[PDB]
Amino acid sequence: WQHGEESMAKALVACKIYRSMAYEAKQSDLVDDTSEELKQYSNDFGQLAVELLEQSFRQDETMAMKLLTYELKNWSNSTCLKLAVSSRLRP
Amino acid sequence: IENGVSMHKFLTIPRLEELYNTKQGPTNPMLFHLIRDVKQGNLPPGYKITLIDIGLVIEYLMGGTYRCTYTRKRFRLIYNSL
Amino acid sequence: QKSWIESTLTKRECVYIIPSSKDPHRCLPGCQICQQLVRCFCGRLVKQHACFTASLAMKYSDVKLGEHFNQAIEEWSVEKHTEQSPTDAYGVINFQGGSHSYRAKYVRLSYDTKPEIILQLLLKEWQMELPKLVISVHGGMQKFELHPRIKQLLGKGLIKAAVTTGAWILTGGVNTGVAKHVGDALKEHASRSSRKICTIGIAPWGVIENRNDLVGRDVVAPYQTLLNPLSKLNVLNNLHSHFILVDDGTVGKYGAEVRLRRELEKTINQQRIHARIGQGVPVVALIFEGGPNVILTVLEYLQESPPVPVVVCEGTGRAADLLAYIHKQTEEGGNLPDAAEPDIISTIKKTFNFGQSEAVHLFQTMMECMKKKELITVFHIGSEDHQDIDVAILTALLKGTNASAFDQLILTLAWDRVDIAKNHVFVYGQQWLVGSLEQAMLDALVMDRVSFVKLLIENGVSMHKFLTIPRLEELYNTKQGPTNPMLFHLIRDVKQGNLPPGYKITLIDIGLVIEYLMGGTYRCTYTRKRFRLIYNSLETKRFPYPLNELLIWACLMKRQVMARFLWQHGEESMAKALVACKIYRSMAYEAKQSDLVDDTSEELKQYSNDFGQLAVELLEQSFRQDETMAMKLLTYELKNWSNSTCLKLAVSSRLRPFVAHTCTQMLLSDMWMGRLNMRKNSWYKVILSILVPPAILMLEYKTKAEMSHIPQSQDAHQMTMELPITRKFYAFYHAPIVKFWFNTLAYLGFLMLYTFVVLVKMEQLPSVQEWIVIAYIFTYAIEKVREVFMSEAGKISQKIKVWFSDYFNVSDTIAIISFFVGFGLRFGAKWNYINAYDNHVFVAGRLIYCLNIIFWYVRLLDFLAVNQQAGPYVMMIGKMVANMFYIVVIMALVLLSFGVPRKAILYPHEEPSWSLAKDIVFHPYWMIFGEVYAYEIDVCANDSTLPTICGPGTWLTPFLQAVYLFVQYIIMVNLLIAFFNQVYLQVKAISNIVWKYQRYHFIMAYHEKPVLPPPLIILSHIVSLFCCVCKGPKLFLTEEDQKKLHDFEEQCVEMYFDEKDDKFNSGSEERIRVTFERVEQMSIQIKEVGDRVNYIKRSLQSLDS
Amino acid sequence: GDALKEHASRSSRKICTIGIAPWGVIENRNDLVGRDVVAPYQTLLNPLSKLNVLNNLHSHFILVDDGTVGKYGAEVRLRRELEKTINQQRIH
Ligand SMILES: CCCCCCCC/C=C/CCCCCCCC(=O)O[C@@H](COC(=O)CCCCCCCCCCCCCCC)COP(=O)([O-])OCC[N+](C)(C)C
Ligand SMILES: CCCCCCCC/C=C/CCCCCCCC(=O)O[C@@H](COC(=O)CCCCCCCCCCCCCCC)COP(=O)([O-])OCC[N+](C)(C)C
Ligand SMILES: CCCCCCCC/C=C/CCCCCCCC(=O)O[C@@H](COC(=O)CCCCCCCCCCCCCCC)COP(=O)([O-])OCC[N+](C)(C)C
Ligand SMILES: CCCCCCCC/C=C\CCCCCCCC(=O)O[C@@H](COC(=O)CCCCCCCCCCCCCCC)COP(=O)([O-])OCC[N+](C)(C)C
Ligand SMILES: CCCCCCCC/C=C\CCCCCCCC(=O)O[C@@H](COC(=O)CCCCCCCCCCCCCCC)COP(=O)([O-])OCC[N+](C)(C)C
Ligand SMILES: CCCCCCCC/C=C\CCCCCCCC(=O)O[C@@H](COC(=O)CCCCCCCCCCCCCCC)COP(=O)([O-])OCC[N+](C)(C)C
Ligand SMILES: CCCCCCCC/C=C\CCCCCCCC(=O)O[C@@H](COC(=O)CCCCCCCCCCCCCCC)COP(=O)([O-])OCC[N+](C)(C)C
Ligand SMILES: CCCCCCCC/C=C\CCCCCCCC(=O)O[C@@H](COC(=O)CCCCCCCCCCCCCCC)COP(=O)([O-])OCC[N+](C)(C)C
Ligand SMILES: CCCCCCCC/C=C\CCCCCCCC(=O)O[C@@H](COC(=O)CCCCCCCCCCCCCCC)COP(=O)([O-])OCC[N+](C)(C)C
Ligand SMILES: C[C@@H]1CC[C@@]2(OC1)O[C@H]1C[C@H]3[C@@H]4CC=C5C[C@@H](OCCC(CO)CO)CC[C@]5(C)[C@H]4CC[C@]3(C)[C@H]1[C@@H]2C
Ligand SMILES: C[C@@H]1CC[C@@]2(OC1)O[C@H]1C[C@H]3[C@@H]4CC=C5C[C@@H](OCCC(CO)CO)CC[C@]5(C)[C@H]4CC[C@]3(C)[C@H]1[C@@H]2C
Ligand SMILES: CC(C)CCC[C@@H](C)[C@H]1CC[C@H]2[C@@H]3CC=C4C[C@@H](O)CC[C@]4(C)[C@H]3CC[C@]12C
Repeated sequence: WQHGEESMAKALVACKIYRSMAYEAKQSDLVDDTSEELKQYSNDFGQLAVELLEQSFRQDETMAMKLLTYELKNWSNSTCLKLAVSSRLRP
Repeated sequence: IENGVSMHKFLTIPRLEELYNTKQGPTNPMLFHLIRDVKQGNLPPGYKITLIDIGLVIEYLMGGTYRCTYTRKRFRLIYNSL
Repeated sequence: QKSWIESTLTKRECVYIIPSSKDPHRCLPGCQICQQLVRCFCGRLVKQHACFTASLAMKYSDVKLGEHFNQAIEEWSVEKHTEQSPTDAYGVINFQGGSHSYRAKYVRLSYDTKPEIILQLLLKEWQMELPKLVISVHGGMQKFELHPRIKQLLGKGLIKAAVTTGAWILTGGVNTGVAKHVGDALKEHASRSSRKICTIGIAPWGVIENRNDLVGRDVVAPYQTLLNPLSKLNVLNNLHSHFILVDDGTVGKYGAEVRLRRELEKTINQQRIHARIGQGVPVVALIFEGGPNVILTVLEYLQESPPVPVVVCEGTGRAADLLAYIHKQTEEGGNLPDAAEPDIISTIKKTFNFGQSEAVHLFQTMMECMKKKELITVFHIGSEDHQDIDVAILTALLKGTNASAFDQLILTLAWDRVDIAKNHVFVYGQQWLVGSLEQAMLDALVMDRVSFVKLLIENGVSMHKFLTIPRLEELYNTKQGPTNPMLFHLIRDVKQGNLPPGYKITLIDIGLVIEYLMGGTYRCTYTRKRFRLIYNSLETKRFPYPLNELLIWACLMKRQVMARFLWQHGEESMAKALVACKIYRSMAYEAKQSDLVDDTSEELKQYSNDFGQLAVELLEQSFRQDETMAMKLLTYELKNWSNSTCLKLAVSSRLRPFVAHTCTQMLLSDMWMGRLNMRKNSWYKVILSILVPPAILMLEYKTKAEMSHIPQSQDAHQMTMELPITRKFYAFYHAPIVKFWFNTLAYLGFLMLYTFVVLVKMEQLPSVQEWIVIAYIFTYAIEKVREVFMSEAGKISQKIKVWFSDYFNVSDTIAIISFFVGFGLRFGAKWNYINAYDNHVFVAGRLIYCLNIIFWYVRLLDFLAVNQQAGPYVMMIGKMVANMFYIVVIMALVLLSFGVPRKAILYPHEEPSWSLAKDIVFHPYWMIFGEVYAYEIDVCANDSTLPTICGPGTWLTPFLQAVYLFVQYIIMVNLLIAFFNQVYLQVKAISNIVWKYQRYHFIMAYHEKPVLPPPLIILSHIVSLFCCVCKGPKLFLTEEDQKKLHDFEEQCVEMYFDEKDDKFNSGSEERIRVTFERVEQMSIQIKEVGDRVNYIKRSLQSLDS
Repeated sequence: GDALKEHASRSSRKICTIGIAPWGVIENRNDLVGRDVVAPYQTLLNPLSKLNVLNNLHSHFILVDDGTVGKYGAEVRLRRELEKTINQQRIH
């Protein structure tokens, strides 16, 4: 994650990928297990996206708002905000 | 990555497709269940994993109306071609 | 094309073919090997050029005839055959590596690119802000290597020196040489960490391997970072942020930058270094391992346009270290030991194979270098001289340019290096002509560098002779340095919101800003009559107390670190801190009010509370020494601060920890009593003495000595000067405690009568009781008019908005207005004589009184709020009622959710009627209070009280009401109670501070009221009117006492400052991280000694070898 | 005087410190002239003034106006006599 670009987006996708697998474990309820491990992995990346927002907002408030709303185009033409609402990532 | 490697010229389709479908090393029992559902809950007993069937996993995990770049028209063709 | 690089700047193309090293060899037929390797004196192949005009030789033969006389072959020159044809390499590199990207920029250009456009590329195009230092690095051009100690120490110093001065390092940009080792040092030291050491490499284009990659328009240049040693040409060092690359028009050739690199430096040391400062940007030059040309260019600095110093370090390699040798053994005039050239020329032949006669020339030129050693600097890294290359670098630019000590400070001031200034510029035995110090201080203050101001104040400067009217007026009106966007808005409003587009700022217009910020009726010393004249007119312009006027400046311009510093200096410390709290607090409001482009209010809010606590902590200190003197400090006129008072100032800022401090409280208690000694008397003896005046002469009064700390009136002062009987009554009826319990008893007797009037019938004319009521209310009103007009503010529209900003003054206005509507109807009615309550004008009058009286019972909560125990409960009730709005809206919704279906089910034949509005609220509201209307719920039951509204659907109403009460009586009432329970706990946590703060306005009110209460008060108004028509508290201190107070100030002003440092030194975890700081010098030096102990023991056996 | 400065002897404390000098020498003596005043001793370290800069840490300055200026040794006895009538009173 540290490497490349689109850091804030990659962190809010990851939070969504882990959070859904953390649900399908508790849903599928088969031989599989290890969901609260996934729950933690989502909240790990989730805080990373929040701490990048903080940083980016303390520099220029106006540009940070634009970061929450530009189309991504590597991520199904979605938005970092829209992704964070999917994960119910409240902070 | 510090000593001359670049991920740009090193991520080819057979390679990263390999890197998905290896039980060598820390392995997930969940992904093989995820590929089950999206593949109609029907596995060939061997069943090499493509990049394609993964794209349908993400579209199920990301939810809503997400469209992975692994299920697109261009990619789906050049994959078969290559 | 919007690509100024592409437009104005240009590249170079070999547009002609001159076979170089054309030696026909293998593969018998000529053309094949005459087409295999035929380089040019440009450096490329004819087949590698092709260049749209060089392709015309690939097909035929080299762009020339055949043999083509060798008298003419040699004649290349980039002047002759090279066409410019814009650049194609203005991208941005993405050097891949560690857990980051080391992004950098570049450009191609020619060796004769103008020195001004290269600047217009660095600053204008690349946004790079002009430096205050340049480090021209000229060392080894091959892969030289060093050892660990020098690897770290030299690294830090070179880095740190660039950190402080925001410098621009200059290298070749190639990781075979200095650039590798320059760049490395940045890597480990974390110079990037919320920071940038701007770093640039002037290289040539043709060499840098994968140059063809970087080709192309603006792109994320995928420079591949391959360390493949096959590519000797070079790997661009991936730490340098910028790469100017001299596309001279050659490839494989070297030395395209040697002049340009210098010329750029020449036109870097030719611009100003922050306009307040007038100097050229100084330029050092350093030397690492280095070759014979690296020593050669030292002779190109020492004897060059404005002399450029040299910082050859010790211990690096062949060049940098050898120049220390010739430095060391040779005198200040370069006087060699005569056997030097007879044994150094071995060193040259030892280090280099440069030769012997060659080597003789080297040392000879190397002394031609060393003819002036006042200007070079051997950083003796061994023996730790300057202890980082930095201190030698910066010092090197302050010695050897025949510069003056003012010209030496002024540079240190520009750099943020006091340590350089105090240790070198402020050296024993220095000149400092007349106003050099003074000119530096006008520079240090406007630039907001306290640490130089602090130093200068210690090193001969005095603010007393340095604050002149043009000067401090200058110091206001400078956008150089940290600038306030708020003050220019403040000057707008006070200047009618009209700006001349230029509009130089005066001292005068500022005075109107302070009078707007301090508020009320403050009068700055800049708007006075004398000052306003001498200003226009203009020796005497030296400001009797300058440190007062600069503290205003630093605060009006949000220069806290300057404000907080200047506050320490001078006198009137406690006052200056309570003004500052007021200035910032008002700007912190006008930001949130003006709400324009401006911002940064919570920063001001914090600045106010910073100074506020300072005034509180001085009060503490001053009170723990002598309680009585501290009280006098809260009440002496200031006379530099609009004849105000430190207490009065702190009330303006609503600075509660100061007013709720036990010093003020003990003083507020002493003003409450007056000349009554209530520690001996009691409040029941005061009440008795009001109702029985002769007991007044039985009470224990006070002298002048135990009343000297108390601010008194002119009279209360004077009546004590000249204890007889008439003076014993004057002491009693003029105390605030008496005026309270004398208005309180009249107010209680007012309500007893006014209660009697509403409960007893009214005949046509008022009774004696009702007249006494009307008299109270009438005069009570006049009393309220006066305390508006005789308020503290000056603008009537602000005397008004403050008074109506209290709950009980709004209620009294309604209670007074509503009473005389009632009196006018009660009295102006035509009596009926058959029955009083048939005339509806008389009834409306009586019914207004009976509701009017509720205002007057509730005004008693204001009397009770005076008590320390009751007042917190009056605060609660208001906060409960004010903030329960939204729970009660839900409750009213739940109510109609039930009341409307019930009325609709039970009463289905209803025409529209006003009763429908009553019957949907009435019974559902009384349910809230536990009335379930038990015999009305089921209306078809035998025990029903409503057997007639039985009908279809009525069986639904029990189910409805069961749900309603569960929701209403249990959920919603206890949700409201839960809210109220938290209000309770919140108020009790703050109740005592707020009570203590409100004693001030309370006690000062009853210091200004008349001595007669509202029925009899009219005589006090009359006498206090015809006095003025015909014709407040001050601490009167004699000069003998007024003097000692100032002595008590300074002593306690002093003892405070000393204390804070002393406790702060000790600390708790500070001490633990002061230990950890000490854990290094031990570990270093336990490695110092521990390095030698192995050097010791090897000796001992070698001495016995 | 220096040693008092760094050591923070002032810190909630006073080391009482006195300098018996002569009046005539101390440069800017003419400044200190005048009745009870905040003597604006300017602290100029200008080395032109050899005569002396009063060290700014000593709290008290008895200055022997013997009736000379540029002369030296006005205190040599007085300084001692003060000490003689300091070692002549009781010690609590
Ligand atoms: C910043 C300040 C802060 C402090 C606040 C202070 C401000 C307080 C402000 C107070 C304002 C009070 C306004 C009163 C208006 C009365 C209206 C009314 O109903 O009139 C009635 C009588 O009108 C008359 O003129 C006859 C009654 C005699 C005059 C008594 C009212 C004036 C007293 C004023 C004393 C002012 C007190 C203040 C003194 C300083 C009209 O009705 P009617 O004629 O009865 O009807 C006739 C019908 N019929 C013929 C069928 C019978
Ligand atoms: C700030 C706090 C709350 C918000 C403020 C706003 C509150 C909203 C206020 C709403 C008021 C209701 C409308 C009143 C108008 C209708 C009355 C009328 O004209 O007729 C009735 C008389 O009425 C009376 O005699 C007075 C009855 C008033 C009851 C108010 C108290 C109940 C609680 C209310 C508090 C709930 C608060 C909810 C909080 C949980 C009778 O009908 P009629 O046609 O006259 O019949 C004549 C024949 N007869 C003589 C046989 C009868
Ligand atoms: C716990 C204790 C209760 C026992 C439990 C078992 C339920 C027992 C219930 C059984 C339902 C059968 C009883 C009604 C039959 C008609 C009788 C009658 O006179 O009705 C009267 C009203 O009432 C009605 O007309 C209907 C009342 C239905 C209320 C039951 C709701 C479900 C209760 C919970 C379900 C339980 C399980 C779920 C619990 C989680 C008719 O009218 P009136 O009011 O006389 O007056 C109107 C005018 N008149 C006089 C002209 C007519
Ligand atoms: C403004 C409030 C302040 C506090 C209270 C102040 C007043 C407290 C003092 C007393 C309260 C009671 C007042 C007297 C009532 C007399 C009753 C009457 O009508 O006639 C009577 C006598 O009446 C007289 O003798 C006339 C008195 C002249 C006015 C006196 C004003 C003094 C107070 C000026 C203000 C300054 C003093 C205070 C300064 C702090 C005969 O009685 P009755 O009629 O058989 O009985 C009444 C019953 N009834 C209504 C059923 C008929
Ligand atoms: C004869 C009998 C017949 C006549 C009967 C008349 C009926 C009686 C009528 C009214 C009650 C009498 C007193 C007036 C109310 C208090 C005003 C107030 O809150 O002032 C305060 C604020 O002021 C404001 O905030 C200004 C705007 C008002 C706020 C909304 C509530 C009041 C509006 C009306 C709503 C009810 C409708 C009533 C109006 C028609 C100033 O006080 P403070 O100490 O600064 O505290 C404020 C702190 N705070 C700002 C942070 C909160
Ligand atoms: C800010 C100032 C506001 C108010 C200013 C002043 C307003 C002036 C107001 C009134 C003056 C009008 C005088 C009378 C007019 C003609 C009618 C008449 O004479 O008789 C009629 C009176 O009818 C009524 O309704 C009388 C009551 C009206 C006042 C209501 C309260 C207003 C104040 C609210 C409080 C405000 C508090 C605000 C505090 C901030 C009927 O009576 P009758 O003749 O006996 O009946 C004949 C019929 N019969 C044969 C069937 C019996
Ligand atoms: C005719 C009946 C009237 C009497 C009512 C009897 C009932 C009980 C009544 C009241 C108890 C309170 C009285 C004694 C308080 C003394 C001490 C005190 O609190 O001091 C305070 C002042 O004093 C006040 O603030 C008291 C307020 C007096 C007005 C009372 C109106 C409400 C009661 C009316 C009735 C409504 C309820 C219905 C009942 C009819 C604080 O001020 P201070 O300057 O700090 O004080 C001295 C200095 N020291 C304290 C720091 C040392
Ligand atoms: C005849 C009938 C019986 C009479 C009843 C007895 C008389 C009534 C009793 C108590 C009256 C209130 C006491 C005030 C105490 C002082 C408060 C104060 O200074 O400021 C407060 C505001 O103040 C308000 O909000 C005032 C309250 C609004 C009007 C009261 C209506 C009462 C009924 C409504 C209920 C009925 C609803 C439902 C009905 C259906 C402060 O509030 P804050 O902003 O959070 O704090 C800021 C602090 N500050 C003070 C420094 C600014
Ligand atoms: C039978 C019980 C079934 C089992 C019970 C359980 C099933 C519950 C369902 C229903 C309960 C039974 C209703 C029958 C009423 C019989 C009485 C009757 O006819 O009354 C009247 C008509 O009454 C109606 O027409 C009622 C119509 C239904 C209203 C909608 C209910 C929705 C409940 C929402 C559900 C949410 C539940 C809570 C959610 C958590 C007429 O007869 P009367 O009263 O004599 O009036 C006088 C007649 N006269 C004009 C001739 C003079
Ligand atoms: C708030 C203020 C407190 C003080 C005060 O004002 C209000 O309170 C008032 C109440 C008045 C009394 C009420 C009623 C009567 C009864 C009547 O006689 C009845 C018949 C008899 C036959 O045998 C049996 O009782 C005589 C007069 C008297 C006593 C009043 C006197 C004045 C008084 C004390 C007033 C006093 C000035
Ligand atoms: C969001 C909230 C939803 C509920 C609610 O608030 C808002 O919606 C309001 C609408 C109101 C009604 C409007 C019109 C009339 C007509 C009038 O008829 C004349 C009388 C006649 C005498 O005979 C003339 O001669 C009688 C009153 C009535 C029915 C109102 C009652 C209260 C109601 C229901 C209010 C209720 C509290
Ligand atoms: C709507 C009209 C016609 C009917 C009567 C309205 C009622 C609600 C009015 C009449 C008298 C009013 C009271 C008059 C006096 C005060 C004192 C004040 O400090 C708070 C409000 C309070 C307590 C009022 C509350 C509302 C009140 C009780």
